[PDB]
Amino acid sequence: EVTPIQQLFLIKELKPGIARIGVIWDKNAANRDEVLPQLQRASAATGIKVVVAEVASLQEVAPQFRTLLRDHQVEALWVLEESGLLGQAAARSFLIKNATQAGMPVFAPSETWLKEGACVTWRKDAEGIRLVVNKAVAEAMGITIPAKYQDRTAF
Repeated sequence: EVTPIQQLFLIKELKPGIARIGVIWDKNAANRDEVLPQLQRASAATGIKVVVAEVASLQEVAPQFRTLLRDHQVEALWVLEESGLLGQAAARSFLIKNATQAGMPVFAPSETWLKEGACVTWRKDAEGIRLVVNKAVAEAMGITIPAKYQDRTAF
């Protein structure tokens, strides 16, 4: 239940100084009109440049991901939902493997991504936002969890 702007603010905290982030967006996902304007707005708000590469089928995943790196020099991969294409194991594992090889952490929509090598996900409860972290990947990627969340954070 964590909004895009809240997510990108957490990313800013986990990765201070981050300038550019890449998003792989499933063109056929619901709430595309809700979400993509929100991305433009989260970007404005955090000062992190958000570059969206949209994908419509599995065969576009590899070349769209490569464009984020080739043309935009993003420092992380941000995935916002997984209702269609991005729920496919092939897409998920391609993205995590290649983000990792390129040295970039993956901020993911569910814990399933963390078990495969993504770095951080999130959920909301009544007390607020909880970070979920893949400790091993975070450590290797130089991601330090700030003390204020350390209590909240599930590993």
